[PDB]
Amino acid sequence: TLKDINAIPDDMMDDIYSYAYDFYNKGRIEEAEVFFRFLCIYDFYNVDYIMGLAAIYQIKEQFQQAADLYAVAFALGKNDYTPVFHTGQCQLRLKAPLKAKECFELVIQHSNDEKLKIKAQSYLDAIQ
Amino acid sequence: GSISTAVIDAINSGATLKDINAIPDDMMDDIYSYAYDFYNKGRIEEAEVFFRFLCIYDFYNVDYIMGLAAIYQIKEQFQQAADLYAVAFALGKNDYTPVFHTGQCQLRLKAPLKAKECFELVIQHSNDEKLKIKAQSYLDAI
Ligand SMILES: [Cl-]
Ligand SMILES: [Cl-]
Ligand SMILES: [Mg+2]
Ligand SMILES: [Mg+2]
Repeated sequence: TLKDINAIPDDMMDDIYSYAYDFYNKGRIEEAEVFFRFLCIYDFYNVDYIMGLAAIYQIKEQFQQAADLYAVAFALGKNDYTPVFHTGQCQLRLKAPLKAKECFELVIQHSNDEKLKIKAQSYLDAIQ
Repeated sequence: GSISTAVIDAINSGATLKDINAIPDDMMDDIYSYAYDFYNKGRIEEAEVFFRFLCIYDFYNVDYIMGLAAIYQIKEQFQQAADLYAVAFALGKNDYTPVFHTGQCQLRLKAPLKAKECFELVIQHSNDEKLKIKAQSYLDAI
């Protein structure tokens, strides 16, 4: 891939990732999508690039598409449950509350991120 | 590999073969059977092709991912195996078997603290008592 051969310098890739988030934060979702797709073409194996594109799909209400990428991101990161938390959100929106409950429960049981667990527990408290 | 394909599919966000139900479940079941027929006879390279085929069609399938991850582990492609076992756990959050295998792979990748995390998770959360003994044997070695 382009990343394998260092086709673009590291600092310029950092810049592009930051610009992608600038677009996302100012609600320029179409431009952010182009940029996060560019990043994931450059390095499909970069968990934070994948999370950025998954965030785009989630904000576009493409919830299964986001959940799919969140599964890959979780797998590649191994011990970061943030993608599992966002998967739970996606499953709620897909009307799959038992799958969502499983996700938030997994965050509670495995995550060492205390702030993330507070958010997961709030979701669990509301699930019927 | 199988992960690259999944990510490329997600980027391009077009229609996939599965989107149009190009291969029915019954034929997928058959191809999976043939993959294990190859695997069990030692025809690992042909089994790998068949599991790669199943994972192109239906990547988000725990049984297909686990079959392919086992092949990479036996071939000592431990990073590819670890990544796929991690996908398998994501896809089946109540089976700690792929977490145990991820731990074995991490040990071979010289990542003992990652391995220890995996085996500790098995001990604390799995109800598979024999799997817990296996995980503990690795922890005792670390
Ligand atoms: Cl459900
Ligand atoms: Cl791959
Ligand atoms: Mg799709
Ligand atoms: Mg127990």
